[PDB]
Amino acid sequence: FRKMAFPSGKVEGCMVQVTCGTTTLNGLWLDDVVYCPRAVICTSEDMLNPNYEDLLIRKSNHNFLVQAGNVQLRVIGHSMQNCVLKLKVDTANPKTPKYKFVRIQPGQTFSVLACYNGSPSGVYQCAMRPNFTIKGSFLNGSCGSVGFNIDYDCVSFCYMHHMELPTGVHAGTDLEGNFYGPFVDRQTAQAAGTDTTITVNVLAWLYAAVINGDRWFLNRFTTTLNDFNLVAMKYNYEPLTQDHVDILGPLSAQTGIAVLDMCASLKELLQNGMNGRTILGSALLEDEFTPFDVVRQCSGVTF
Amino acid sequence: FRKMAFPSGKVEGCMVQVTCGTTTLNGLWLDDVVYCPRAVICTSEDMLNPNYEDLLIRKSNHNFLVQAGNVQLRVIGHSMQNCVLKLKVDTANPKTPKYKFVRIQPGQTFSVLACYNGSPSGVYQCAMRPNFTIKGSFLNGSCGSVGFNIDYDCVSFCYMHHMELPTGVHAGTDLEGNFYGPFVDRQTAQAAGTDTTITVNVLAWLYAAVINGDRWFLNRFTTTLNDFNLVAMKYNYEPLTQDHVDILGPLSAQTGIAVLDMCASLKELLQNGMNGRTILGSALLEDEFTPFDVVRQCS
Ligand SMILES: *[C@H](O)[C@H](C[C@@H]1CCNC1=O)NC(=O)[C@H](CC(C)C)NC(=O)OCc1ccccc1
Ligand SMILES: *[C@H](O)[C@H](C[C@@H]1CCNC1=O)NC(=O)[C@H](CC(C)C)NC(=O)OCc1ccccc1
Repeated sequence: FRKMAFPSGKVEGCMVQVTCGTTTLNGLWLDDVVYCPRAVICTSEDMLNPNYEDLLIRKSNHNFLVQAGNVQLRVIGHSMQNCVLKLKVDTANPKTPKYKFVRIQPGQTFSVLACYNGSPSGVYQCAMRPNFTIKGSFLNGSCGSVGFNIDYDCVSFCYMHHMELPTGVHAGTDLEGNFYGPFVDRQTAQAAGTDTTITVNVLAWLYAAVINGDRWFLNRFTTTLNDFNLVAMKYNYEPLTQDHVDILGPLSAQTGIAVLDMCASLKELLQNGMNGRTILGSALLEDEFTPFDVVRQCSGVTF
Repeated sequence: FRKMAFPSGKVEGCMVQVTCGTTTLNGLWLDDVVYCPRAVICTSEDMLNPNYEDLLIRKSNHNFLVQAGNVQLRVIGHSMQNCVLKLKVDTANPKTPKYKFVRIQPGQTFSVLACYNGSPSGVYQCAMRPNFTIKGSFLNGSCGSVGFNIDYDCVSFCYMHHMELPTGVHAGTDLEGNFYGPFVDRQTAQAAGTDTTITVNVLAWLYAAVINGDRWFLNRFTTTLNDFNLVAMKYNYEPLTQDHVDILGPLSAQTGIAVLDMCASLKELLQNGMNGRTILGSALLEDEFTPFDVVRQCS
């Protein structure tokens, strides 16, 4: 039960640095376009209440320094799409993988390639919380780092990093520049909603425990989805959607345990204790493994 | 505070598939040599009690099928170095990074690139345990997956995967083919020695907790190095050396908590327990971050 990231090599070949004035951050170079946070056009003075449309009309193509390593890529056009800048460059990235842009749902996991000055530094797995933040690891200069999943030969980009909230958690946009959650890219006071436990992932973890022979928590009872959802909210657990029930299908089939039967078992654990007992050796329930993460580590999918 | 692995791209470019007969595993292609576990030359029957020198002399270059994705590489020589087979191929790998082969010490961490059929599957961070096992995530066909660290531009390869023990932990060799630990590449149940907790790593992690505002376990007390080590050994923790105290220097400087002060806090947790509380979200004392790992992630 390791938190396993996707291999990062296909994304590494797409990272560049983008500088405007003295502000440097990371960009993503796909075909002949570089994507990066529009915050790069701000000075320290602009960050409090930036007027991005006004800041951008005073920039031209030759104000942007795009480098792949120490090699400059000439900028030939620029536009703003929500909170991302799109810089058209004169060279198509020969390392461009097959890719798509996707907007993920809370509870989904993805790998983050943390970068500084356009150089990859580390990779880790994390989950999108129900309050649209991620518990990441990001230092100054990390903006423009991306999150991604790999789906056979296709890289699905789902996150670009923009900010850190005063509570220490992180927020960003999809690759169309739309924020996850109710945040804005300005250095203002912002707070996230209360975090909840990701129920669908806890259920995936319970199925993984059963697959490995740890099944003391199974009981003789079942529940309805509506009854379960109403109880879950009382314990700060996310309600299940119909999509959550369907993505649990394969694990339910593999173990022969119906989804709603597993819900009844989880409902028992919430109302009574765990009695100091453990599941997969842990005293606490894990909620950052999705159903697909469980299948990955029990089957060994490659890319 | 996350377990962060090194970016794997430099190693992905070196991974190939090696097949001998009915056995397929992964190999590492550097310049014009492919390194892989010698177990690839065994049948199911052979694996029970292999005489590797005999099995190797009975093979020719054409019994080895090496595939780099779609392209077959032609084997033009072969030799055995301890538990690793070196296959000479007619083509140099243009994506060979700057690299070195190092043998690591218990307590040190590295990234694993788990591969199947020559294709990368996942990356995660591990520590070499004091009993010379690693707690990995490896399935059938993962042999020849490698462990590595990245220093500036240089890839240091430190581990090649060979086996899973009955307890579910893993064992392998360095890239010179020498096992870590008392294990042999034979299909028999092998036990490892008693494991201990890596004390210097726990302290580094407690410093990371303080950096991130988790402070409940601190106290005003201090201890001596010898008095701490007496308690540590009683609880199956590795003793702390003066070398370890030196290496914790930067975290001590950044937090203003002396190392021996932190030791007094860890001593209390060992004696009293954590009492249902958590540190950095964990209910257990984590020992697979080195001091360098913490420094890397925190500044
Ligand atoms: C971009 O590299 C940077 C990433 C931050 C720096 C520390 N760790 C991170 O994840 N982002 C910013 O500096 C960002 C700038 C735009 C939002 C305009 N601002 C930010 O994260 O401010 C933090 C903050 C703002 C207001 C109150 C409290 C904290
Ligand atoms: C190589 O791909 C494979 C990796 C194993 C398979 C399951 N998980 C892994 O990490 N290694 C072997 O199959 C290895 C071959 C020897 C000749 C080195 N044998 C092995 O790991 O045996 C496990 C075992 C446990 C208990 C009794 C007997 C064998």
